[PDB]
Amino acid sequence: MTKIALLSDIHGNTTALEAVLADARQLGVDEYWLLGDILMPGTGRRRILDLLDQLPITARVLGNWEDSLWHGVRKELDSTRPSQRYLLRQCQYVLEEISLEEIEVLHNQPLQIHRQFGDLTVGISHHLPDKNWGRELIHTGKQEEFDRLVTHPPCDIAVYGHIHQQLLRYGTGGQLIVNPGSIGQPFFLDAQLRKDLRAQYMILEFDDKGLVDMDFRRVDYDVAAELQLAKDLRLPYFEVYYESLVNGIHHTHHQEFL
Amino acid sequence: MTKIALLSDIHGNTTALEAVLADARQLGVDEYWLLGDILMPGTGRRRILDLLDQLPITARVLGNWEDSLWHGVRKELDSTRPSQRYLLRQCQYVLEEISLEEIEVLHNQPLQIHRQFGDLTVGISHHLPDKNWGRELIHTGKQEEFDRLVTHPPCDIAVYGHIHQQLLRYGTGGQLIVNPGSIGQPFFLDAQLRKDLRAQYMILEFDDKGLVDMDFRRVDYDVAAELQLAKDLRLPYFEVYYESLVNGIH
Ligand SMILES: [Fe+3]
Ligand SMILES: [Fe+3]
Ligand SMILES: [Mn+2]
Ligand SMILES: [Mn+2]
Repeated sequence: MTKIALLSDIHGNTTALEAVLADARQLGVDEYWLLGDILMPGTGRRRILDLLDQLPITARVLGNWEDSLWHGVRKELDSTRPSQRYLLRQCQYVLEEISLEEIEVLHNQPLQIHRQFGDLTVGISHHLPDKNWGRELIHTGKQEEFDRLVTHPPCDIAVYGHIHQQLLRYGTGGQLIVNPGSIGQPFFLDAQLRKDLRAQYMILEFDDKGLVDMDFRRVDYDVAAELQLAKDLRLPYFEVYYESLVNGIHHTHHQEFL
Repeated sequence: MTKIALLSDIHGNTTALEAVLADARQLGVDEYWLLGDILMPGTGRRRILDLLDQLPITARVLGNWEDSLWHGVRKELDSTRPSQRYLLRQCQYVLEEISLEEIEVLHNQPLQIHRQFGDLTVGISHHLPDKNWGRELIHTGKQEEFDRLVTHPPCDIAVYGHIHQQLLRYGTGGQLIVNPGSIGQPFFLDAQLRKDLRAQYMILEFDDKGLVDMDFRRVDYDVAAELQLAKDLRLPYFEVYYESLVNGIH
């Protein structure tokens, strides 16, 4: 069998990623799939690329924040929107440690990929197969949008990230649709669930008979340490970051994730 | 931390249920939640009840197949309707081992209950809070209907069974909605997923911080042995049971 960790929406959250990788290592994970949104608005730059480099990452797709980073260091962002001025500052922060060539590598990733496990075809994308941004696939998204994940082209299981919520539901034709949630910026609309902001990821396990396990995991990490790191590093918008990690609130005029 | 196994839609599948329970034991499960649809149209009768009796069952709700059994043994079914003829024959098979008193106990179970883990409230029902049958919460179900699980009364996480598919989705207000799928009659609309008819169930784990794990599991079981059991015990509609366990068509 093959045990796969889905890593999504790290968003530069160094301590959360380190904790998730420690959890996956102890589970004997065989490979990693990277669903995108790797850097920003969190602390990690070189550290995150270094940590990912040590992994057997066998599948990687492009997140909207990779496009944002690329346009951001090319000064191609719309200055008139408050969220884009926030983003510009996060891009400058990243550029301090990450080279333009490395950002080119981040940008040059496919939107959608496919992998085969026996009888099963798995589709993989950050959001929609042809569109890594937007609100189409949120918790209340239209069924016809979900169906885009698993038809034209077809697959039996689709995995996506982007919305920062864990998920297991279906295409109209019964195809599985799963989401690991977010390692670094987990999102909850429910106030009681929002009290627990541990990292989200998931494990897929395939064997000779098919998909044997879908484990939606939560991983504790030292939030105090991540926040102290953000101070020490002069991370822009410390209070926005604090809010995201401690109270789980995100903002249209800051992150504008969706 | 507390580790809870959710058991649903056993539908008399003795061998599947034994394999799931062995899996849960090996995982060190602390308690079991039983979501209903215990007997029929599978092999198991006394053995299923004995298996369940050994379990620390901390939550239990009424499935529609419990009502169907109760109605069946009350001589209310009309065999001129094919679905009722089928059901009546399954009830006859159950009655060979299971007493009316035991059926009473199966039938006397609440439709919806709630359980508390620190800050989190969990709602539990077979299908809808006040309706354990129907198609409201199928995979393409209306959001309005899903929201019924987590509002009036409220909960933060709702668990249900009945549709025989594993699920993790949300109420409009972000409340979790989960489904372990079916132990004895796993259901797939997708023809490729249907090539794997291992038992379905799930584990929830709660700790001091909240909900730490939702593990949607598949458990291998000896289908041949279950079908051989069906032959030896003279189970009605063998060909229908065969198709359900081998090909997954209903
Ligand atoms: Fe993201
Ligand atoms: Fe059922
Ligand atoms: Mn995204
Ligand atoms: Mn049912």
